[PDB]
Amino acid sequence: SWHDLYTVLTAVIPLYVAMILAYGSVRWWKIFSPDQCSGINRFVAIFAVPLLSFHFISTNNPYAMNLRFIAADTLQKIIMLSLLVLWANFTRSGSLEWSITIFSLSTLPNTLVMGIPLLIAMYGEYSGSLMVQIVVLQCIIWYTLLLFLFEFRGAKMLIMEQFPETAASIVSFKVESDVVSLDGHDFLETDAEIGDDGKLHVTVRKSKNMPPASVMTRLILIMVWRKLIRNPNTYSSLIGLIWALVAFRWHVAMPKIIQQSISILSDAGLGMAMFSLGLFMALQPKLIACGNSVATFAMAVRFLTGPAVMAVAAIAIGLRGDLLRVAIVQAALPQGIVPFVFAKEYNVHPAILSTGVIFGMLIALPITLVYYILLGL
Amino acid sequence: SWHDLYTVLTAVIPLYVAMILAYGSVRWWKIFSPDQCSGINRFVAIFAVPLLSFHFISTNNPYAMNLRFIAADTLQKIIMLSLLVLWANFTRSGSLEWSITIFSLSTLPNTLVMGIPLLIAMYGEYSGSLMVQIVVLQCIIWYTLLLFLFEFRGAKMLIMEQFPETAASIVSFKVESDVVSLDGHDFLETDAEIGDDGKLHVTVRKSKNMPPASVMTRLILIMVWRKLIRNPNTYSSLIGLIWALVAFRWHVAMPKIIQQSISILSDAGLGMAMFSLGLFMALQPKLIACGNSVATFAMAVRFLTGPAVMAVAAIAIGLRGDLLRVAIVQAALPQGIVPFVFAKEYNVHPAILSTGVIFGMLIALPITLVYYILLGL
Ligand SMILES: O=C(O)Cc1c[nH]c2ccccc12
Ligand SMILES: O=C(O)Cc1c[nH]c2ccccc12
Repeated sequence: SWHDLYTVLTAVIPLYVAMILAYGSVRWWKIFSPDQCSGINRFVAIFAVPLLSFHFISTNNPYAMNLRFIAADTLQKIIMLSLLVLWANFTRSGSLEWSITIFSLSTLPNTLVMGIPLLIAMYGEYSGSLMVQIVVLQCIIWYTLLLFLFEFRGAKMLIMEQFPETAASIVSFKVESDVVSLDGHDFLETDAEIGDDGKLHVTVRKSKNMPPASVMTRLILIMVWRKLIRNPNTYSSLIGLIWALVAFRWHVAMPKIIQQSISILSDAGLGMAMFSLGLFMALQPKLIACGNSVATFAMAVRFLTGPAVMAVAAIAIGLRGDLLRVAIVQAALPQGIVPFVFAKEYNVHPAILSTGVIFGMLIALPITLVYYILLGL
Repeated sequence: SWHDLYTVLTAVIPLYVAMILAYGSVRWWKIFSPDQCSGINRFVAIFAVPLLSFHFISTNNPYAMNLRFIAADTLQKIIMLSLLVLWANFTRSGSLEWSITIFSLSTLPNTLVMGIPLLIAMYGEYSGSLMVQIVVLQCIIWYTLLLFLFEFRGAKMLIMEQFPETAASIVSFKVESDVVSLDGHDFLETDAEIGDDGKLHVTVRKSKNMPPASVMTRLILIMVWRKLIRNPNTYSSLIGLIWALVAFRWHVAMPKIIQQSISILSDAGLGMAMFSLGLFMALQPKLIACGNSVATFAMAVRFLTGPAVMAVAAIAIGLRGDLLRVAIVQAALPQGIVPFVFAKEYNVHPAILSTGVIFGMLIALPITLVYYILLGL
């Protein structure tokens, strides 16, 4: 069915035209400076992607969500998390940063930018709705889980660097509001005060024992809240969900003035997202930025373990027909950007995630097609 | 008819939402650095505006152009040019830079970004087609005339600075291809060689008498060609005109793959144009950048002499009914950006054009409405 191939090409190749246009602008024609490219990327991440996410989340009703598809996706991610946990806590080389990066590679594809257009072209509008469900679920649950993991990593590094000898005695953390996140870019000073009852209180501000679960839970919860209240995508997804709920429970259409005020900048979503992705491709001196062997490992994870674990989860749940094919092909999408972002700010295998994103993007068509043809047999 | 007012507000206010969003991003929230803002602006000028112009020019057939409307616009501009010529050549204070800036203020509104949406909202789709006709005519003829004038200014300044005593003897100019334009940013060295027949030849490369009309014509023509072959809007308008001619003579629709490859970046046209305009508003330390008195003069010219000269030209030509109203209201639009751009690279009253553009943009609604209501009586 070469007509279906041409339809998929028509739907997907505009994104690559934009991406290659940006890549040539930075490499061939040198139209943009690195800081100008960074400015375009910042505009994208702050306005174009959050507004595109708001658009997609608001235009689908949460009450018609396919619960079985959601269960299949969450089961894939739960299987990945369980395997990673038992690998990290029962292995000599088991590690937390590797757990996070493997979770991102094997479970978090690019569902917003390329996923929705591609899957709509490949299967239909219902597939677009399913992809948007995956997008909302991912931005609300799994990116927040990534935030929890990254903040735990930062807190653990700070604890091991500040008070390793007697970290167990700490009972409460008080972080001044100036400390936005525990990324590690800024140095965080710590002071310890002994209480009347012999207890220890730690205060952290801007310049081998585990404390109780409650103390770390409090610290991570407050820090995660402080980073969520400053994440454009968090507000986008929340406000979109609330608006969708109210507008599909009471059938209330948004006023045309507000709808167009949002669309004027959301219409620049796909194009600017792909343009900034091309700018990033060009800026990076490498294309396989994490080494050939480990890059091959990351590609293999993304395009086999993602689809394979999604398949086992889907047949376990009971998905069949075009729904199972949509699930698997979605799992075979190129690795998402937001996990790469978090990896970059937290400097946790950022090269692996960059290679994932860009390389998979420009080899996502052959693999995704092969998947579609193979599943069609 | 407050419903018509609300429709105009719905059509126009999204642009101001984007513009104020950029203004706040640079001033209130300080999301963008000045160089990042410059990068966004450069992306706009190179991709979003040329692609938007290509879209608009290609989607209307040149064979259905309203010749009387075109004649009215060209008559307005011819009247302005004749008055400016007789003022500059028959007055003590008559000047060339003032001629160019007054022509830009009184004749070159923002017809692409705000003009088409506004006039479509106010009158209808045919008004959008008329505005696109004005856009194509302006980018092909009047911006090229601006280029001719600016290149003549630069050439005259170089002549007066290099060889004032015996400029009359020069017979031929030879500019090395490295010299892209005579803007004045780079210093241009000149060498004079006496020929066998007693003639003088000048060569200009990168570091009170008038020569014959032929020599200056040759120099200006070659320099204008060299700047046109590097203007994104020139290629946009040309290729759009050729495609429109071929696609409306043979009814040949563009392939969907190419159409979407172009649309993915042209869809970011209005939003990114207004976003960059807001970025420019914020970056400029002033809002009335050219002084209160001269800024008032520029606003008066823009919103009275433009509309008034357009009106006299339109009744002279024979426009009547909604066509005359569309002509006048279009003449009352805020001052265009491309003339401001040329003024900036040629450093010819750039503050006047900045004030024109931005100030008129955020006072274009009251004036344009007043015009619409007054013409409706
Ligand atoms: O991160 C991605 O690339 C895909 C994605 C899924 N949900 C999102 C929400 C906001 C921005 C991007 C995404
Ligand atoms: O310059 C303006 O702001 C309006 C306009 C008319 N014709 C144009 C062609 C390309 C870019 C802008 C314009």
